Amino acid sequence: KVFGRCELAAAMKRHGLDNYRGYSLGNWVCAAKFESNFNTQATNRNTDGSTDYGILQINSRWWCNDGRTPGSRNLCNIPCSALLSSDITASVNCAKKIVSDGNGMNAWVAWRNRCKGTDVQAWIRGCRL
Repeated sequence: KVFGRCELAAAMKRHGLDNYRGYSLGNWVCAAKFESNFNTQATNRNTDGSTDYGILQINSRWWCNDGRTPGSRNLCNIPCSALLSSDITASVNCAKKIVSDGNGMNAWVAWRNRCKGTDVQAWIRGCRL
């Protein structure tokens, strides 16, 4: 499913991402915008044969099992397909582990290149408080 901006902000807020590890909600919404265009079904293959899954494009090389990334790790202990559900719970819980892993949100290349150091609060203006 394709989330609307404010709908996703609300779902993410409800799942505890607002200021998770010091990253305000705008950061997560911006990251989702540029990783997946708010589409829970987004997949993208990487050059190394791993694949990114879901609304935050979580990579099978470390974080989930898709059965076709030899050497993969599955740190979130989930099948990668659970990251494609219209329920973002699995994506959010795995994202919490990722952002705690020491590199913070720099683990998302699109956040680093397109959200970091911008006015991310603009991504939540108009949502209900």
